[PDB]
Amino acid sequence: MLQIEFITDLGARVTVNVEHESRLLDVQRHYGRLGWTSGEIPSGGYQFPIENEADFDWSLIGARKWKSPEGEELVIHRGHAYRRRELEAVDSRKLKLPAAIKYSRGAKVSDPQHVREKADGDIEYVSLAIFRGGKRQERYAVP
Amino acid sequence: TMLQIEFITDLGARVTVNVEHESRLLDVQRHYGRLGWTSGEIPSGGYQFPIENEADFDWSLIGARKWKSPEGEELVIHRGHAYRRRELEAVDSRKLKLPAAIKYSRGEYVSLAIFRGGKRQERYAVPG
Amino acid sequence: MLQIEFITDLGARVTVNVEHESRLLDVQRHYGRLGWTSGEIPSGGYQFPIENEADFDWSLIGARKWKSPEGEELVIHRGHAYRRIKYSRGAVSLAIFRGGKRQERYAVP
Amino acid sequence: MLQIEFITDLGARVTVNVEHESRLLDVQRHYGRLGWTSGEIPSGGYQFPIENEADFDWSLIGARKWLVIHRGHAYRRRELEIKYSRGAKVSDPQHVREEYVSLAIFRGGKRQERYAVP
Amino acid sequence: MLQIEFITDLGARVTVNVEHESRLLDVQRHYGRLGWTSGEIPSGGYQFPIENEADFDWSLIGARKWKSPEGEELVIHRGHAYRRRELEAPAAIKYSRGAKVSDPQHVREKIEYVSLAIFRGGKRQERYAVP
DNA sequence: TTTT
DNA sequence: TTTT
Repeated sequence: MLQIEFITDLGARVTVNVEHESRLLDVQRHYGRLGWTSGEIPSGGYQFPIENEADFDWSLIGARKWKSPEGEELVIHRGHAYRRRELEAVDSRKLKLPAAIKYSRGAKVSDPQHVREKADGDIEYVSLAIFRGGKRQERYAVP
Repeated sequence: TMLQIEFITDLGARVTVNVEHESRLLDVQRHYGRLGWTSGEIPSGGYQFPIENEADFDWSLIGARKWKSPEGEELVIHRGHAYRRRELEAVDSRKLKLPAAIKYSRGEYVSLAIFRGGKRQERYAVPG
Repeated sequence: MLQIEFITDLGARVTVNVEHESRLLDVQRHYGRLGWTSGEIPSGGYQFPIENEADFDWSLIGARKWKSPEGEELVIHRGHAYRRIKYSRGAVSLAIFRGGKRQERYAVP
Repeated sequence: MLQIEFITDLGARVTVNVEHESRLLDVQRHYGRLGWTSGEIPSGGYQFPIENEADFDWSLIGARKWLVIHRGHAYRRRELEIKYSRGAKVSDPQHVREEYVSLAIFRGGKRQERYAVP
Repeated sequence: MLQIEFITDLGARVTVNVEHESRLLDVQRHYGRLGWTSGEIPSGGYQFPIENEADFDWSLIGARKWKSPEGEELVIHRGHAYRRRELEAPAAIKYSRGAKVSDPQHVREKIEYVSLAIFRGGKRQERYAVP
């Protein structure tokens, strides 16, 4: 018997009961499709396997995909638009990382300091999700 | 299969209420919202609603109350504060493409709600 | 049922069950008498009608009133003293009584 | 009929059931002895009556005597003609930094029986 | 009958039921092994006795060890990597990462570091080790 | 449905 | 099949 705390699309603080733990993600999906979110966006965005990027179920984190005119695939999340960006592989010693897909947006004046991120060569940003390495998990994909 | 909604009452108390099903969730928010109870915070920039929901928006949904003076002055009360209604024309400039809007704000400066674009959603309206 | 969250006089975070909504204020008065508070003081202070000041039930916000026989009215809340319609101190007001329409349930019963 | 939210010695956010309002301070002592705390230390430290400094049950606020340890910090007894405090570390916020940081200050009031060791 | 609030591996705010207080650590290890965390890292990082360092149960705090391809011992916690640092004089072992613009000033230690945990002094507690 |  |  689990409980999960949500923030509705109206910003209301709501708690749902979950009969069995195994149903947790399906419940996040169910309320996430309505724009409901649980928790804050993790430091540097949610981190997922690269192989989950192309068919990721954005409703899992209360987000949705929208394709703009002039052909551009955006992610909307709590009233913010996030853009799909490429991150190059990292190469040095001692850190080697494969390339990544980053969904992110400019930091606005109303963004608190703990959600901001800064890398050299560009201005600060706020990241929603980073798809890098790992191994595909079916639970992240649209059913 | 019950839900719970956490409110801040008119006395600022932190109070939690039970809800039978997600169906009657908006009913409960209307109910306590008519009492001036609120749940959660005002998002930076104000709540964002469709322009077509403005005329008959249910202010109790966010614990607000709309008042209209004999002279037709529209004010909204929310957590003891008065917010005024302003109509904003569309903007087309080098950085902006903003459709027309109605905004409720006060001015410490703060915006409570902005009605702009989007599609009308029936659930936001005063029922009946 | 309902629940109400308090900070006790010792800082403890305690949640009290309430069997029926009609008695919420009574529960607030009960723990309010002990110096327990629920939630935070709104920025600018609480806002109450000016017509409620005289016999406002300070226990509702976990406060108590103090009147000196010398003629001084004070309000104690979370160990701070708010001089006296606005009740404020020097760090900030606790509550302001101005305008509005008088509400019966606020008054000391 | 009552619940209390603790931060355990490991930092876990844990909620405990309590029989009646009268059993509250004891539940606080019980978990306090394990170093669990409930809520925050108020600005300037907690406030207690000077006559309670004698037999004060430190377990009430998750503290222990060795000095007095609370959330892994050591506070020392100081006489002022009894405040407990410690020098401010580099990991302490600008708030609470009074630089020093106080846990408890004993001044005035009437000796409450509930505050002392039973 | 205790309850513990977790932040899951997906960021969800979730509350779990625990039968007896005695079984609490076992519940923390269980979900901690999936990356679930409870509460925040205290400033300066968790404090443990140095005799618990060698076989500390990292799952207790939602963490896991990993030896990277550069052969450096990491602890992964909430997506972040913390490096092991042997310090000598009071000697201690720190698990630290580089500070970021999102890290408040009081969390930083001085290049600026932020520590997950610190093993120093104290007396070895068996509950902290891998069962 | 929506889409900074 | 892992992170700055």
